Amino acid sequence: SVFSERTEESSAVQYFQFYGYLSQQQNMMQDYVRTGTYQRAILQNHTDFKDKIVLDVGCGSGILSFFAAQAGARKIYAVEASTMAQHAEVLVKSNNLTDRIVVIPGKVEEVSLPEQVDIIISEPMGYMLFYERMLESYLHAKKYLKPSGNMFPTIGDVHLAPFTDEQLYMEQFTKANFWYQPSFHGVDLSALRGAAVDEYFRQPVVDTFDIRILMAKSVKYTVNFLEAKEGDLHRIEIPFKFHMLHSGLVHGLAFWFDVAFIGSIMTVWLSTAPTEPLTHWYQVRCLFQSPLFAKAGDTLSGTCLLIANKRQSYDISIVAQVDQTGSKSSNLLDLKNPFFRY
Amino acid sequence: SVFSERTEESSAVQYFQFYGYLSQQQNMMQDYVRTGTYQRAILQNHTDFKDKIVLDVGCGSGILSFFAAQAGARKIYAVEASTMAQHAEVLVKSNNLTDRIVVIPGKVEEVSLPEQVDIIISEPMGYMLFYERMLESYLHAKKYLKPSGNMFPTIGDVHLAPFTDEQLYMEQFTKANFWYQPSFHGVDLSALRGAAVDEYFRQPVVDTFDIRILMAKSVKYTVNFLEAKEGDLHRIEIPFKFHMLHSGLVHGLAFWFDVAFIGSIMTVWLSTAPTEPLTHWYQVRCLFQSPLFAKAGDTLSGTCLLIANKRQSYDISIVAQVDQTGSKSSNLLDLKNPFFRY
Ligand SMILES: Nc1ncnc2c1ncn2[C@@H]1O[C@H](CN(CCCNc2ccccn2)CC[C@H](N)C(=O)O)[C@@H](O)[C@H]1O
Ligand SMILES: Nc1ncnc2c1ncn2[C@@H]1O[C@H](CN(CCCNc2ccccn2)CC[C@H](N)C(=O)O)[C@@H](O)[C@H]1O
Repeated sequence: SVFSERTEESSAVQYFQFYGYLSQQQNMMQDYVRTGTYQRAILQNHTDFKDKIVLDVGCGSGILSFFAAQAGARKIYAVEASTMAQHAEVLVKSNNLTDRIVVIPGKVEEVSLPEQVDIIISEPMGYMLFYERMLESYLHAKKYLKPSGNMFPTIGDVHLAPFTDEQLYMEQFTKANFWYQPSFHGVDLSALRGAAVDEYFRQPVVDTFDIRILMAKSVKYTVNFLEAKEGDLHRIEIPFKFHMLHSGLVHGLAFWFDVAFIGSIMTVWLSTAPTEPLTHWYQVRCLFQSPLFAKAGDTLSGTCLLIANKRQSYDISIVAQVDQTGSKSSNLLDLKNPFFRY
Repeated sequence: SVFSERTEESSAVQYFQFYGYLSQQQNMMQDYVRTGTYQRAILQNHTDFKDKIVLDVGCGSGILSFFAAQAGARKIYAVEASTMAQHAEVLVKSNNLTDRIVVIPGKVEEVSLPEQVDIIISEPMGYMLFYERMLESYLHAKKYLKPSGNMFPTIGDVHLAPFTDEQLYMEQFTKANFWYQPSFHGVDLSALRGAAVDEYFRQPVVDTFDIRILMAKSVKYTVNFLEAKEGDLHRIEIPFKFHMLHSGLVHGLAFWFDVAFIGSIMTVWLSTAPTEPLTHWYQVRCLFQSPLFAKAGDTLSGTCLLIANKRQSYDISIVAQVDQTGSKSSNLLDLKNPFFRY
């Protein structure tokens, strides 16, 4: 299938094994901003669900399907590839909703549905939106969408902005410099120091931060889920040109995302911005191994390029330059191996 | 090979991927008890290495091979299956030891060595000794050992002892009781509460603890690596009969291990006991689903059975009984999915 072809089997088994556990579901369910905002988006847009046919892509425990049922959906196909499908089935029965919610075990790229749907609902967003490549599965599912069907969420905005955080920078640097030791119990480790540095700086940093570290207004990159195709997400090129508001060392770029549920009654936003209450997505920072000095009024331009790999992730290339001085930094990150700093 | 036959490929890819990272090596290297004890065992037993041929099974960064070289080894075959092999090669060159340390990329069950060796060195120990099944690879390597060759470690002692920890016990129910909610955003979750409880009780708990929780002297199970065969580790039956030193509720069994390097000059012990300074192995606790009351002077008997599986791990079965009252408990645990509580 389209899933097995883009996904090395060892990565797929690990991914679905992880989402099979109830403890993991509990952790996600306890994000009240996430769960409450989804419920509000669906219930306040009840006319988008009332007597409709719906597809829930990667339903997990089933909660979004339950919200669709509360909003009056006639039928909800709830697709789930992990063993969480069986637990969702238990909930559908114990909540007396077997007349409305039909769990379909398997990958959305592989199952067969009996009819086309009015609306697709999902939570495909990983860290910095793209982590884990579930957006592709969400877009793949549009093969089941009727003409003029809706998607919830409808659009995603990724935000990026340059930051200064000496302290985060020194922490990661200090760890790599363990390998600058000429006599670790008599052994010279220093030949591996560059490799060690590269490995640490390749890890995106998942945690939150004060907005005062941000040195320019964010640049926004939008994915319209109604219009994008799966293959659009294999290579994502995000140009940027920042007008620097503060002078200092730029240690990297910070990322967050918002999604909008554009319903008939209203648009509901779910934001993971650092100006908003914390979610289990936190925010993500990509460090530069060599920081860039810039003054307020300078332009910091470059490109953030995400290249999908078969480990169900992306290799991230970031090249940035201070236009006024020609100072450049170029950096590679492995979105599969984040540093969970919180 | 013997490795591929006992190990599902998806488990093997995940395992060697994990040991490929320098940060993981750094973590192990920074365990001073571990690294210092290995160095001391090798250097203080220099006559076991001086002008000898050695095999380092799973050499990682190469550190033990460097210690063998410091002790005078004539030649060291350093076998490693992860991409850490390439970093080891870099260190061998930068430490000017290419004439004495030969790095061999691959699994010890699959590579070919040109000659038999005087002594095998390794660090095959996982949590509770047996986690990750590397002891089998270590024993497999005795096909390369000369008659009367030595093994470093030599022997391993697994210790088990009953513990009381009411807060650890209750923590499982507190977490599972998230599911005991009749209207989580309108949804009755309660039907999943037993499944949640079951899931948490299958996870062995990796962390340390105060020795005051221990209710009896440990029972010891010894593997003599000079004498054991690979197949001895496929099914490990550990009977126990504890003479209780304290009255109270027994919530489960705690596990730790020691290994001894029995050299010609001296025996050096590496202990992960909770009476010793903490190592990166911590200790491990397996809960009983139902606690058992016992008085000081009673006997708590039963069996701990470890059954090797193709996920490169063990299913752990524990049955226990207070002889004087006939009160019995069991559990089944999955050593592949430990709870890292530290
Ligand atoms: N192709 C596929 N076919 C069928 N099923 C798929 C496919 N792909 C993934 N699945 C399942 O979709 C579920 C994913 N969840 C993950 C939630 C968002 N992800 C995050 C969030 C934060 C950080 C990182 N990641 C969606 C939310 C759902 N409403 C729920 O309640 O979980 C998991 O159970 C997955 O197994
Ligand atoms: N069949 C095999 N063929 C060839 N190579 C194998 C095989 N199997 C495993 N390897 C390698 O052995 C290395 C593992 N050891 C670390 C083991 C510790 N494990 C723990 C520790 C704590 C908790 C849990 N687990 C490195 C020690 C080395 N002396 C050094 O100091 O770096 C890793 O590089 C593995 O890839």
